[PDB]
Amino acid sequence: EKLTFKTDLEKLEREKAAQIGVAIVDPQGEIVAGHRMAQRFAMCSTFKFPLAALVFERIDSGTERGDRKLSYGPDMIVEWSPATERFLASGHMTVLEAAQAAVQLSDNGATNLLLREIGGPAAMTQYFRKIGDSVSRLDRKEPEMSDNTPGDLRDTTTPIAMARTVAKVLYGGALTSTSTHTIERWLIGNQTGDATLRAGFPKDWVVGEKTGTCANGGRNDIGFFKAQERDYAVAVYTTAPKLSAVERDELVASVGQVITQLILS
Amino acid sequence: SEKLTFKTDLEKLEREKAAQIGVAIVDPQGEIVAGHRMAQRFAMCSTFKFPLAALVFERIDSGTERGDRKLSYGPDMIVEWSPATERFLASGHMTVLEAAQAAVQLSDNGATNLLLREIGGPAAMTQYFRKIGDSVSRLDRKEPEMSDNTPGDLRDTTTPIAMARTVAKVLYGGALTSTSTHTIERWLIGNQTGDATLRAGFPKDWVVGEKTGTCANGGRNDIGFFKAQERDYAVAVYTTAPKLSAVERDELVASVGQVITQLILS
Ligand SMILES: *C(=O)[C@@H]([C@@H]1NC(C(=O)O)=C(S[C@@H]2CN[C@H](C(=O)N(C)C)C2)[C@@H]1C)[C@@H](C)O
Ligand SMILES: *C(=O)[C@@H]([C@@H]1NC(C(=O)O)=C(S[C@@H]2CN[C@H](C(=O)N(C)C)C2)[C@@H]1C)[C@@H](C)O
Ligand SMILES: [Mg+2]
Repeated sequence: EKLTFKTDLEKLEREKAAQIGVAIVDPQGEIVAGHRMAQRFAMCSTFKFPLAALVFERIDSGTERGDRKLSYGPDMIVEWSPATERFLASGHMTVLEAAQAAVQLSDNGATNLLLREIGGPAAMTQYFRKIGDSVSRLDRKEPEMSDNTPGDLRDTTTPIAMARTVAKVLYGGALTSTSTHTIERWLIGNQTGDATLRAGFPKDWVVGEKTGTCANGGRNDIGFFKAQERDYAVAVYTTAPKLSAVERDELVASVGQVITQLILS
Repeated sequence: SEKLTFKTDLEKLEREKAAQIGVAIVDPQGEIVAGHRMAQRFAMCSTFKFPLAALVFERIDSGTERGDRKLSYGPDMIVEWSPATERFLASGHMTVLEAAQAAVQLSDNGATNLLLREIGGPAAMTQYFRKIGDSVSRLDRKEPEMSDNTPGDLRDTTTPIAMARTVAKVLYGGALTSTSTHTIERWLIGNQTGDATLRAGFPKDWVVGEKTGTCANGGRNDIGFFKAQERDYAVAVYTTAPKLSAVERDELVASVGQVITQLILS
């Protein structure tokens, strides 16, 4: 089963001129399958899911309040900030409004609003370290963190590190029961992932995920799925500079089909 | 004076676009600021989803509903334009508040019908209108058939003045607790479907929240509130333009927005 998994991903890489990093882990973080699993890839927008977990932890701890109003001006509008732009005239979004927009719309301004509050990228890297992730690192805010310069180690993760971080957040007790359920529902309700991994999964699986798109052909999808009453965490990072945007979508869906084959056998 | 210019500019749009435009603007107490065809019936289409959310919030306020209660459903609840309902289908449910937020901010029809199932159907919606002093608005059918917009059909209709006063009652007239009122205000501001309609016609510094509608035979609607020059208003706009394109109808409602702007600013 694992040789077919590797061969099928290698075929996608060959024919699409792509690199595909995949890690699937069980709720304990034990490896189910993987490909280029410790190669570094740009996180791009996928880090917004750990960012929301950070926020949830501070609310859990009484260090933050979900309804606290975060004021801003037009300087905070950057490319792809649809909710931030809608709330601009009102003058604020709450911590939780901003987090939900970052997870479910990949709103960049809302992400940066939260980054300003925690003291910037170093604090997000600090959260990765707190939950046992020594690999993932945030260095810059949006959108420049998505620059994806070849060989740059800034703003990177590995498939296995991020998959284990997903498992830690959802299954390993990083959040309260209530906060864990909330972030799970946010991932299921994500509005940006209809054409990526969940398009390649069976329609009865419960799936939630966070997408990413970066320069130089990056297209990513991380999250969880429940298949045959068993829970998994998954991270998929791909680089395909020669494909169109729609073809990169199709590539991640095709990776979803390869994962399905492995799981169902 | 400025009301006459307001009437004159809207009739200009009506002639040029082969359209009929219903507008009512009221202050927080429901007193008329200005209007056009205010007592004419129009199909509500998706604009009723804002009053539906108010209905749900009132049940939460009164302790007869819980916002986190899970509403289970299967594939037969997915209808045309049910994006959130489709995403949550495998999980098996959508909570009361999840469905209400999808109905308001995405105009999700499946989520709307899920809430209608829980409250008793269209009769319960109409009962809520009557409870808050709206003797005009009526819901008769679920989505999407309630948006048929057959000419002269009285089902699933409101008037601009009736629904502007319903908006003001919900936002300013004490229909909801302070907490629920602020929440529903934020949901309207954060609506994802209105970027090209009324909001596109108001100044960038106005605080605006609204709920759109699109129906058959050329209906395009937008209801909500705006805050301008340190003053609060409720507004309902209903239009019928069967010969316009879909994008042209967005522009029609945005033009109504700047006619409203010209009125308010003098
Ligand atoms: C994050 O990776 C970047 C933003 N995140 C995503 C994404 O998650 O896919 C996008 S693309 C965004 C989502 N769907 C929208 C769309 O295609 N249309 C509405 C037309 C746009 C952003 C690039 C972040 C680094 O900018
Ligand atoms: C209600 O009037 C109908 C639905 N409500 C709306 C609306 O609010 O205008 C639509 S249109 C739907 C929402 N935005 C989508 C879109 O245009 N893009 C994805 C760009 C389409 C529905 C028709 C209800 C009666 O069906
Ligand atoms: Mg500024």
